[PDB]
Amino acid sequence: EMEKEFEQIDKSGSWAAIYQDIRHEASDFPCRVAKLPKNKNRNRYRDVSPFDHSRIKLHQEDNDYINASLIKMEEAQRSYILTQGPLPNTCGHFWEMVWEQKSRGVVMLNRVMEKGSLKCAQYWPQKEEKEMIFEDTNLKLTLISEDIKSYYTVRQLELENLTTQETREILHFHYTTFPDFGVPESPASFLNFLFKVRESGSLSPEHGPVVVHCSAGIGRSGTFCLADTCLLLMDKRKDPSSVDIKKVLLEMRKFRMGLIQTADQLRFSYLAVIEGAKFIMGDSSVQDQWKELSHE
Ligand code: VO4
Repeated sequence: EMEKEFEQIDKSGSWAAIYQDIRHEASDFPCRVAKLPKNKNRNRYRDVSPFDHSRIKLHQEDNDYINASLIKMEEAQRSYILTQGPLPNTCGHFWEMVWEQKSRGVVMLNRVMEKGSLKCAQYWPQKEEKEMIFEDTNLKLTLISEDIKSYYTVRQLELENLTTQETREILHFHYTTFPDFGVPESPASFLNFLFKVRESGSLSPEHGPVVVHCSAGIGRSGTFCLADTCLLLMDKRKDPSSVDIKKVLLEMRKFRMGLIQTADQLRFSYLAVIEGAKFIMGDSSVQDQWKELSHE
């Protein structure tokens, strides 16, 4: 059981060890395409690649490569695309993927600048009146409205296939307050954010997979996906205890390497799942407690 194991690991001070065990046991698959020299400038990090078997392919004729993975959670029956923060030359590719995968939501779990560096290209419009055109992929992107809260912002974007003049509404969920070092302020603000994403519909099976990223698309993206899937699972079974966080994580690492980057992120994941489980099991009021504790 989850809380039991949590305290025991806390008491034994062995998160570093537990996490390192997950690292040792994690799947290792080839990333041949990511590593082709022609794709060198499509990767933000040398050490962060999509496996060949689970990578998302652009329907481009030219070069179908983007650093992005399909995490397909069979039992939970939810899918996620995890990707790196777009680069100045892959913003086009990014929206092409969003378009071709029929995604409804984009969860961004980083700020454009962190620790004094540029973690991500400015890949969406910041003002209604300056829409963005992506020439390489023939897509138009327009800011329709935005709802700024204390520690996250939700934007409504319109994505137009210039080739066919067909258009969609994309929801952009931007978590801005994950700390530079350490883990978010509390479970509460993080869970409050996840639940906003869930309520948007962006996770429904009727849409393509939600697109989730931070800078590398593994650490904070891992935490978000792991928590969502774990809660989803205990919701489906209404049995908090059959859910093995570490086992779920290893299952996700079959699809993308390095999900969850620090032992502290792992401990935070437990925290968020344990806390979020309160809501899952019939306690509706807990979600209102997170909204207030998040200070949005
Ligand atoms: O940009 V991330 O994979 O280190 O949280």
